Amino acid sequence: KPSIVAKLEALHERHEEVQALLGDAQTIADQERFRALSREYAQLSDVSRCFTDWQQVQEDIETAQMMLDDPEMREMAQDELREAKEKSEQLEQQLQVDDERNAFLEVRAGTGGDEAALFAGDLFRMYSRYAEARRWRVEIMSASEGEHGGYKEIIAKISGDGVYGRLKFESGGHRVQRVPATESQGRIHTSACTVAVMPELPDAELPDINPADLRIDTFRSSGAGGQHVNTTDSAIRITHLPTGIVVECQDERSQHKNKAKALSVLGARIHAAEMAKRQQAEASTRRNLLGSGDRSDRNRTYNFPQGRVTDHRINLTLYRLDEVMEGKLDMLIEPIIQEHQADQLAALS
RNA sequence: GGCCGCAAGGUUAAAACUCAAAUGAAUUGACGGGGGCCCGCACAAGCGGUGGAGCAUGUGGUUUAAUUCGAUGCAACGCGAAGAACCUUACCUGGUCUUGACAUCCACGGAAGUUUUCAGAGAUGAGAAUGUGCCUUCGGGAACCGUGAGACAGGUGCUGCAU
RNA sequence: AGGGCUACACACGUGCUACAAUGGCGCAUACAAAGAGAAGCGACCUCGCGAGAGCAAGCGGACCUCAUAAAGUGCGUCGUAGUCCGGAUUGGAGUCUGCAACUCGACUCCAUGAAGUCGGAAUCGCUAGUAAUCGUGGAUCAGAAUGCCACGGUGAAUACGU
RNA sequence: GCCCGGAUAGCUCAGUCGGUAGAGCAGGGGAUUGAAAAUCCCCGUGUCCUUGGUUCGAUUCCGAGUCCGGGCACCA
RNA sequence: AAAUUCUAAUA
RNA sequence: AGCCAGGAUGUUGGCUUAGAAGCAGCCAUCAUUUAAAGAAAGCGUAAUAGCUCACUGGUCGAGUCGGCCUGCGCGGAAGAU
RNA sequence: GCUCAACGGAUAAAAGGUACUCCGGGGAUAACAGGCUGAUACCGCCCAAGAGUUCAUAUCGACGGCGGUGUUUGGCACCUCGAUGUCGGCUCAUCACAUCCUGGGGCUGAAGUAGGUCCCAAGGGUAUGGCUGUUCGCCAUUUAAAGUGGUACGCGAGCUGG
Ligand SMILES: [Mg+2]
Ligand SMILES: [Mg+2]
Ligand SMILES: [Mg+2]
Ligand SMILES: [Mg+2]
Ligand SMILES: [Mg+2]
Ligand SMILES: [Mg+2]
Ligand SMILES: [Mg+2]
Ligand SMILES: [Mg+2]
Ligand SMILES: [Mg+2]
Ligand SMILES: [Mg+2]
Ligand SMILES: [Mg+2]
Ligand SMILES: [Mg+2]
Ligand SMILES: [Mg+2]
Ligand SMILES: [Mg+2]
Ligand SMILES: [Mg+2]
Ligand SMILES: [Mg+2]
Ligand SMILES: [Mg+2]
Ligand SMILES: [Mg+2]
Ligand SMILES: [Mg+2]
Ligand SMILES: [Mg+2]
Ligand SMILES: [Mg+2]
Ligand SMILES: [Mg+2]
Ligand SMILES: [Mg+2]
Ligand SMILES: [Mg+2]
Ligand SMILES: [Mg+2]
Ligand SMILES: [Mg+2]
Ligand SMILES: [Mg+2]
Ligand SMILES: [Mg+2]
Ligand SMILES: [Mg+2]
Ligand SMILES: [Mg+2]
Ligand SMILES: [Mg+2]
Ligand SMILES: [Mg+2]
Ligand SMILES: [Mg+2]
Ligand SMILES: [Mg+2]
Ligand SMILES: [Mg+2]
Ligand SMILES: [Mg+2]
Ligand SMILES: [Mg+2]
Ligand SMILES: [Mg+2]
Ligand SMILES: [Mg+2]
Ligand SMILES: [Mg+2]
Ligand SMILES: [Mg+2]
Ligand SMILES: [Mg+2]
Ligand SMILES: [Mg+2]
Ligand SMILES: [Mg+2]
Ligand SMILES: [Mg+2]
Ligand SMILES: [Mg+2]
Ligand SMILES: [Mg+2]
Ligand SMILES: [Mg+2]
Ligand SMILES: [Mg+2]
Ligand SMILES: [Mg+2]
Ligand SMILES: [Mg+2]
Ligand SMILES: [Mg+2]
Ligand SMILES: [Mg+2]
Ligand SMILES: [Mg+2]
Ligand SMILES: [Mg+2]
Ligand SMILES: [Mg+2]
Ligand SMILES: [Mg+2]
Ligand SMILES: [Mg+2]
Ligand SMILES: [Mg+2]
Repeated sequence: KPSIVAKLEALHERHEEVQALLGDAQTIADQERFRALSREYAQLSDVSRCFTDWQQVQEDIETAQMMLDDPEMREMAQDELREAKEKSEQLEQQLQVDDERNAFLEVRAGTGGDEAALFAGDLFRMYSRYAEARRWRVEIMSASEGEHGGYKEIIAKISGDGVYGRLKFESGGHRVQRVPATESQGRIHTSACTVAVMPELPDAELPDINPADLRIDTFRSSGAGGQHVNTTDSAIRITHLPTGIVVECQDERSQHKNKAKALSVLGARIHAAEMAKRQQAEASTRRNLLGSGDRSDRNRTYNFPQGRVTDHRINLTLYRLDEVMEGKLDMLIEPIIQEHQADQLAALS
């Protein structure tokens, strides 16, 4: 019980705050809200109270800054550190009131041709170095070589802890402006690469052939069989009530063989049905976050002539391009989160 | 669509849409697996090497806190470097300073120097003796030291595709 | 202040030393040019197996010092062996410069004695005192060249031709 | 359901007659090229489908299984 | 006797 | 078994969380006063609250409450002239 | 001197079609229907992990267990081979109840209107068309509802003949 006392101290306000709100009889007219308060617990009250506490403390911290001729170093440092600490604490306690599994990383060439492939190789090397200096694992699922340099198209899987929550922001277009290595003259060229980041989902399968949701019809066959065929129920038809799929078999002389093989055909025919839907959902997701590598839609730019890297989503410009290219891209992704979760403080209604 | 033909097809003959040009002759080069005439250790004739081995040295890649920066077809790679244990040093870890290590300006107190001790990895900090004189209308100015404030100094930071 | 630029599964360029008898070793003994030197070059003598130590003349130099050239010639031995070829790596004991040789200097002595038996596809330099081979000096610099820049000794083969 | 055949390198395929596994393409390095192919030189392959047994010893011989290809499933 | 190719920003 | 009375004390518990306060699920179950009362067996609540039950007193006042071995019966037990 | 291995060995020497078929026999032996059985099928019940905010039993019921019926597919080969005409439709029916509608009740997570599930009840009632030879099924539009089964899977000395 290292920090259970903080939980009890939080308990000791809603322990009687909740009473006048459970029976206030303003949030009960609609059916959903009563059980929302019952199950979703006590988010609104304690979160608003903790927001007010944060606002008061931040108001306290701002003051006491216009003073000179005194050793204002360590007390100012500790005051701003407490400001940032409470800021992060309230940030998390209000964002929470997840998705931190493994990831798939795909990069492929956009405008440029061979130069795009070379930049794809460079970009993949950057991501691999970043993963390597995190005790993560990279495994090459698929590769398509680019005759001159790197990869037309590379798919890898990155394994670790909390991988997705860091790399989900790299999906989009990346623009590179530089003098290509495949170019006789000395011309600057602008080209692009396209990146997609996917979460790793569970892939369970269920044989939904539970007899409680089947209907079997037994009847006569048709064709030439003599007198035994007329007076016998050798033809089977199975229909699946949920999915509405019907399979009929009368190929053999025996009802049992017909029922068995028609049941197998029904199983295969139903399994393909959800395989196709899963494939199409995944393809639509990829097409939506992937983009058309076209140097006009892009998330960031790398300018090698001026040694500059810029992120257009947050309008940030650093002049540390070679550190970026050496797998130290955390400085490009830490501020992004701060902007992203800067929306989460507003998203409360 | 019409006419002609056994057929293959012939003859008559548009529109939407799209581009800002398409084209002719001649001029100067460059190029040709076009033609002539020449040259160069360029081939041919020779002699000795390199590619294999061990070591010296530079580069790429990989590693690292850093492995400083630049040259990188011929025309970069015993190159800048005619010489990295400290220094050089521009890189890394850690410890320190803020008109300041290097200059001019203003004011204040001080010959400059020379010996020490203590603490510290050192930078640095604290104390004590030591001498306080030199051209100077005895107005002192002046060599050089500490402190105080800002005009500033400082940059081996970026662009050789601004020079 | 300390560390790093000297890292090391790997690949490339430029060099040095060899794989031996036109040689290795031992003894004896002839023939150069060019250059540097005052916080410098340092003789003679004594000590040390040696790297060096001590004392100490001469020299701002056609005068003193570095500083005995080597390949070469005479005699002996080895007799085709991974060897009396080769000298990498490692262990022990030291010298010098420098405040300071652990990372990371050079040299000396004792011990050790690796790959290597003339090098695939490919590729380079040289037309005469030149290629090939043997020594000597200088700048940088307290110390630290197999690199760079210079100097001499011995001394070829070949060019029908385009 | 019955009968026959097959499972060998990253991919398509040879081969054992009980002690020992190959070929083409692909792969790694180096050459040539201003550079990429074509070309040239050097180099590495696998628990011979799974499982039980006989045997000194099983890819091989003998039972069962899984998957794959083929032929049959007729008289009413 | 052989013998392929050189994207996209200086004009 | 009836018929009357009591049927208590700090545990809004810390234990899981706003809630588990006797009563959804997670450890524990001491102690006090008493003739007696369980850190709660049940109902009932969102926590509540309350209503019971165990235990102990009072009238009545004669038997009473469960298992084991066996004999015979009951349900489970719906079809086509 | 025989894998005369069909191993008491038919000849030294030998494969198929018949829906164009024919004869002698068999219910000693199959296909339709009856019979016995009940693996399969359909219908009930037992225990209660769980799901249902709480809560096993309003409504469902995991892993397992116990029965009924004689509608399906079968197993057997007891009747019929000196003949028991076989699918669907038409006409005409009759019975069981495991009840589709109407009637009467209990419990509901039953406010009312509408539902869920179970108990009693067999009096009467319980569609027309498109497609297909269809039984089965899908579709259109109705109805209080368009029940489930037995009767040689009723019914050709009553019709038809897809
Ligand atoms: Mg037939
Ligand atoms: Mg025409
Ligand atoms: Mg014709
Ligand atoms: Mg023209
Ligand atoms: Mg023209
Ligand atoms: Mg020409
Ligand atoms: Mg020409
Ligand atoms: Mg030649
Ligand atoms: Mg070599
Ligand atoms: Mg470098
Ligand atoms: Mg440059
Ligand atoms: Mg050179
Ligand atoms: Mg240094
Ligand atoms: Mg230029
Ligand atoms: Mg440039
Ligand atoms: Mg210039
Ligand atoms: Mg230093
Ligand atoms: Mg270096
Ligand atoms: Mg001189
Ligand atoms: Mg030899
Ligand atoms: Mg030897
Ligand atoms: Mg020797
Ligand atoms: Mg020795
Ligand atoms: Mg010449
Ligand atoms: Mg010479
Ligand atoms: Mg290769
Ligand atoms: Mg050709
Ligand atoms: Mg092409
Ligand atoms: Mg072009
Ligand atoms: Mg009974
Ligand atoms: Mg009984
Ligand atoms: Mg009857
Ligand atoms: Mg016989
Ligand atoms: Mg016999
Ligand atoms: Mg016999
Ligand atoms: Mg029968
Ligand atoms: Mg539950
Ligand atoms: Mg029957
Ligand atoms: Mg019979
Ligand atoms: Mg029989
Ligand atoms: Mg019989
Ligand atoms: Mg019998
Ligand atoms: Mg009969
Ligand atoms: Mg008869
Ligand atoms: Mg008969
Ligand atoms: Mg008769
Ligand atoms: Mg009857
Ligand atoms: Mg009934
Ligand atoms: Mg009824
Ligand atoms: Mg009812
Ligand atoms: Mg009836
Ligand atoms: Mg009736
Ligand atoms: Mg009746
Ligand atoms: Mg009646
Ligand atoms: Mg009546
Ligand atoms: Mg019927
Ligand atoms: Mg009938
Ligand atoms: Mg009759
Ligand atoms: Mg007919």
